[PDB]
Amino acid sequence: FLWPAPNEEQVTCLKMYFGHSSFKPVQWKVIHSVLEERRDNVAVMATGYGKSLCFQYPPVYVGKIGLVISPLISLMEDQVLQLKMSNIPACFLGSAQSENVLTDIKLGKYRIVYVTPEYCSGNMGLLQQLEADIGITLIAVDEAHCISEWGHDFRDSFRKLGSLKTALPMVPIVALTATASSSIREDIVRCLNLRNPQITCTGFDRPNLYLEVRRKTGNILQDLQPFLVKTSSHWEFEGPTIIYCPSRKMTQQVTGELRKLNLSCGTYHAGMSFSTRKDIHHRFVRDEIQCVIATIAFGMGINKADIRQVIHYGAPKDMESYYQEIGRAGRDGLQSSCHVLWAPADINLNRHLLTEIRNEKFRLYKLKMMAKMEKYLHSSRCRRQIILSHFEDKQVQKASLGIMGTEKCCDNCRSRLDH
Ligand SMILES: *[C@@H](CS(C)(=O)=O)[C@@H](NC(=O)c1cnc(C(C)(F)F)nc1Oc1ccccc1)C1CC1
Ligand SMILES: Nc1ncnc2c1ncn2[C@@H]1O[C@H](COP(=O)(O)OP(=O)(O)O)[C@@H](O)[C@H]1O
Ligand code: NA
Ligand SMILES: [Zn+2]
Repeated sequence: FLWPAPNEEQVTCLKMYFGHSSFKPVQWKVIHSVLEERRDNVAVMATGYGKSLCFQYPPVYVGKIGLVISPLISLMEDQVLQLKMSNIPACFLGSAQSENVLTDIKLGKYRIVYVTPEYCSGNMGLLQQLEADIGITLIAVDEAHCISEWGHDFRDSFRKLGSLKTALPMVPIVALTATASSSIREDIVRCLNLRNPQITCTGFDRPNLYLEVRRKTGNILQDLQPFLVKTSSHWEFEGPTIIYCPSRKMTQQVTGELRKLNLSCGTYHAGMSFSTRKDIHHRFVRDEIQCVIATIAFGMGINKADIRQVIHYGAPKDMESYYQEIGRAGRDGLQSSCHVLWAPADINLNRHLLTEIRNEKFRLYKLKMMAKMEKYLHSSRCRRQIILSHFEDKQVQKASLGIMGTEKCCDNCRSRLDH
């Protein structure tokens, strides 16, 4: 149940352009705030939990323009393709765009326009014309935590986006961050000059993720044996699989062992060229590769709808990273599994890489997130209950209540059902 209720036209539009029958409560909280109150928002949201509807839906519903600012060009191009397949006109606007498309943007032919921050600052006159002639429903600043010098993903062009509010005072900004850090949120608010923004978060309503934690020996094939099946003289996983490793070195070691089994896999980390990463990601989406072994940072992400298995090979960096990374599994809604294989000696459990972080408020935050991860690894409680417990106030959705306690929820619920 949603308050205030979406009207029938809003629901029909949701069905027709996004294929969803109802809004998630937090999606509606952002959407309604933008449409009715023209309110700035800081949306603490992760891919895989329903992030994109919050900024793609409003311009589609009113038939106007939504501007999405992001530094991740390849991801923006993929979104343009997906939107066009869902019959939503969208484009990437850059220096190379044809005048026919640029005039089409001015005529309001496109609902969603993706731009880089750097383009955005050099063409503010264009944005004001768009607002005057057509109306900008919202500006979404994706990867907004890149504004912060200490957030390990600093991109200085984001700090120029303070000009948006001055040029377009009546246009709400939705700043999307995948960290709940208060110091980063406060910097986002002040740098962008947001006004009394609404703060929201995705939660953990992902009932199709089975969660398991088990101890790791550190012998790679022994640890990976339960996930591997030999079929016709060939080793394979049961389905498309991501293995997240804490270090690039571990990613290469794991990949090396799997290649000796003639397994179809690819590595994915920030040391690789962009062109090679793009190829690996495309091959995984098209099922030419079965397993990606990744060390995720800097807004690298793996976007594939039918990821059946996620394996954290070693303790995750912290509780937010873990939440981000399991969220990438099972986006088609079918059953998926997320396993953590960990050991006390794991480097993310022996982090002096925090004892070196410069910013004091941020270091306290990361220490807190690491403590949460450690408590989770050691717990006998329902893993889903633990994750949800970190969203103190937040309502638990019915589907999550229904899965908890059953054999498909987590390893600890399964153990309870056995005895
Ligand atoms: C917003 C959610 S709420 C309960 O409505 O205030 C809030 N988020 C969190 O407190 C929060 C806590 N813990 C975790 C996690 C997964 F690390 F355990 N996530 C989390 O949140 C998010 C963090 C990253 C991405 C999405 C959500 C904000 C502080 C106000
Ligand atoms: N309003 C909704 N109703 C039902 N399921 C939803 C809704 N919004 C998102 N989802 C589901 O949540 C998951 C995450 O959304 P998805 O579109 O894959 O990515 P993103 O989080 O980047 O928007 C998917 O499984 C998707 O089907
Ligand atoms: Na659906
Ligand atoms: Zn459980």
